[PDB]
Amino acid sequence: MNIFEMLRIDEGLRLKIYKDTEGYYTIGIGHLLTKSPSLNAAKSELDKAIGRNTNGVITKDEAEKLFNQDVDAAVRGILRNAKLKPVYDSLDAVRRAAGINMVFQMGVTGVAGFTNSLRMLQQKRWDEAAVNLAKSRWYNQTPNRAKRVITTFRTGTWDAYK
Ligand SMILES: [Cl-]
Ligand SMILES: [Cl-]
Repeated sequence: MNIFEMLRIDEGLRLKIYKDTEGYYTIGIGHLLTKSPSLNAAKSELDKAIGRNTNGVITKDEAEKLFNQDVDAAVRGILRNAKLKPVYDSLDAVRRAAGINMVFQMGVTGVAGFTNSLRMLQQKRWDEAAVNLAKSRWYNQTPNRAKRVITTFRTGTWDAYK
């Protein structure tokens, strides 16, 4: 198990544009295209990301390429953030993956204002972090996935993923 399989499990794989849990146009492995409600705007974003006139459908390879880029970007957002980085560097590999997942899902901004959680993780107070992270919209909106992520942080193992 690793970050890629992990997210492949949480996000699934779809080759035609679809709406994510928030109702935003997405494609591939959780690749967000746009927050706007216009299908054509999404199609425009897609073509631009792929480099060709796609008509809203892409290939597996193409999905995989976006994915790669996206993981990469998430790590990099982490490393460039002053609040996150320190936390990240303090963690073990398995938990790092948990942190990436979250950033992938909600953005830097997103995970960066979980200050208290951050503090607790930095301290390696896992059970406590786990309760704090659950007091969130995130958890209430996507409970099965948040649970997986939180037990990851809590246990440092991949048991939630099998
Ligand atoms: Cl892109
Ligand atoms: Cl969920």
